[PDB]
Amino acid sequence: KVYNDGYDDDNYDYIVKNGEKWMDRYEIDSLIGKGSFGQVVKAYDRVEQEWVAIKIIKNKKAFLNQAQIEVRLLELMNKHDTEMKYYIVHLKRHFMFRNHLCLVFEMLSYNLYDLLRNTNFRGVSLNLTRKFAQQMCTALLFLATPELSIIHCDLKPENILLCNPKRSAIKIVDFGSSCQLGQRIYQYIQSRFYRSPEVLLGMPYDLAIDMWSLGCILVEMHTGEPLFSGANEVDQMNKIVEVLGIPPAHILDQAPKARKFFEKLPDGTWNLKKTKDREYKPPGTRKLHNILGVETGGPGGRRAGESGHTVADYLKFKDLILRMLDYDPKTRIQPYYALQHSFFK
Ligand SMILES: CCN1CCN(Cc2ccc(Nc3ncc(F)c(-c4cc(F)c5nc(C)n(C(C)C)c5c4)n3)nc2)CC1
Repeated sequence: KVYNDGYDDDNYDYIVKNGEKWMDRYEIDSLIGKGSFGQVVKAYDRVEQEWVAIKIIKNKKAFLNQAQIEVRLLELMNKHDTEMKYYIVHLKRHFMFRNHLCLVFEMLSYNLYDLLRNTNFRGVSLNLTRKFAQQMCTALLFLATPELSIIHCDLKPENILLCNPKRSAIKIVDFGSSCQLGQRIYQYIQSRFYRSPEVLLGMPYDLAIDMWSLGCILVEMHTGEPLFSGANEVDQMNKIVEVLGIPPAHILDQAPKARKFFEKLPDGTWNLKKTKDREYKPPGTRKLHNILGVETGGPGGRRAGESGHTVADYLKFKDLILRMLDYDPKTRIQPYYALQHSFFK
């Protein structure tokens, strides 16, 4: 039995062959990534003499349709970013090849997990975190351009790639999960560790959900470890609550899924639910002040007396993160204002 004249496996994926040449132009090197959508391969573009990443979408209508939306968002961004100055990997071109949609990007070689793994998950410096944070806030600034109003919806270390000159810069990839404000209203979205309270609570959401993800990611960049590593949605919300306390009553009163996590008392206040069975630190007592080590030399005490890691520096970082982790999406800090924060001065 053959699929797509022998080009596909039994799962609608193009059968990648190291060394194959596509259209006398792309010399396929190796598989670099894979997922439900298809595959990403490393290839050498002989015409432009440069390494590229090619995202090969499955020969399957559902994934083709998803990726056609992705292409339209990338092309929209290209129309607003002729200088490629916003830390988003640029779509160079797209084409159909043997019944697969192919998106071609400049080739980057590492993600943020790779960088953290090289620190043995001890985290990078506050100085490097500051540079990456400014770059990510600049990307979010661009996405909130009114005509764009793009919600990435899947910010996580795997979708943040490193630029080849090392410690210079990161760039965002994977807009296959993204939508525009008021175009898709899917409810179980974001990667769980980076999932905002509004999404957990089943409430309406906007571009502020990406700023929540970014706050979580920035803490993880500096500490080496995920801030909120929930094994399921209840564990996820409970780990958020350990750090930030019970969400405001005016939010829980409007939340479809409030009762998945909390119970309203006759007093009108909200508490965590309890179970006949896990055990959590009391609400708000796992202080970000101590996660970051503001007064104790940073994470693990490893930054004691290091330039750019003074108590004053840590207090500005802590303040920015808490502004990104505001429970209220209407008052959570927005990209332009984050970029004006004293942490970046
Ligand atoms: C077990 C981990 N293995 C080995 C380590 N490896 C890290 C890694 C990841 C990516 C690259 N290279 C690269 N360069 C430019 C690009 F634009 C994309 C790109 C574009 C897209 F549109 C994507 N859409 C999705 C879903 N992905 C995912 C693959 C992130 C996209 C990636 N990728 N190099 C290394 C991961 C796999």
